[PDB]
Amino acid sequence: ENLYFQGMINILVASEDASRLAHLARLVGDAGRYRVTRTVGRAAQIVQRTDGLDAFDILMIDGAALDTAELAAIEKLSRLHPGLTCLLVTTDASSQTLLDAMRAGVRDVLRWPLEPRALDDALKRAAAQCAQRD
Amino acid sequence: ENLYFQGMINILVASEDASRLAHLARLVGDAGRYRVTRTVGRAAQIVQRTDGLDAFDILMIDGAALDTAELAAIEKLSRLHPGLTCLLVTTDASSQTLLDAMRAGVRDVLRWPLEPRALDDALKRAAAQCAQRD
Ligand SMILES: [Cl-]
Ligand SMILES: [Cl-]
Ligand SMILES: [Cl-]
Ligand SMILES: [Cl-]
Repeated sequence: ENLYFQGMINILVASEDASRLAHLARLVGDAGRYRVTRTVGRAAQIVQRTDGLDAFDILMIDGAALDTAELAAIEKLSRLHPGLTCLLVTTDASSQTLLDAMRAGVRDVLRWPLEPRALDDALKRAAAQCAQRD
Repeated sequence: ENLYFQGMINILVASEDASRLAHLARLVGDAGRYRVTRTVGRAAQIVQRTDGLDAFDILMIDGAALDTAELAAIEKLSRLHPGLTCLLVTTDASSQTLLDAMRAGVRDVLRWPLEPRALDDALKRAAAQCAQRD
């Protein structure tokens, strides 16, 4: 019941798997007019592109193999990019991973297989968290 | 192994119970030189003080009775105050409450009874998320 100008929202979709990446990006593209960018990189490689990251409002990470090194990288990532909202897509809603995500700066956790209604709700919440980028 | 100037950090501690409030504030005061402010108000009353809230870096909420109205209030609170880090202190680490907190903008969930090491870790993480206040 709260609309945001979707075309104004830059989403970075990150996954190691070509098929999952294409599917995640296709699902975001179906949810609204959000400007979607794809990457095959891991959170530890993404952090190294400080200027490039500044252009995004949302970072949707596929959490296939959550390691302590990647949680630390996501922590470094949300720390240096407070304007960036990190969403984690996983196949595990166990308390430990949910709490580890939160402590790494994640704002939402989405269940895989991803659901249109769930995604649209997630994106509506993340649109509300968007700040002006210069 | 990453230090922040604790005296520079303004913490608002919120609880309905006089005894819990005093105990939470005493525990924060023992964790470091953080400037601590106490309130008996609920998240729905706190949101109404926009200018006052701007002065805080951290909001530690006692989550004794988490209602949908208060999660919405915390959502409104983190939405209008992106510089404010909300920590929730509860006696329930169930996935549903953990995920509901995250979707309401909470950055960390602490277990009651509160533990010094846990708190010091939580506060160190929240210090890293502090942004310049004007
Ligand atoms: Cl790429
Ligand atoms: Cl760069
Ligand atoms: Cl008071
Ligand atoms: Cl005010």
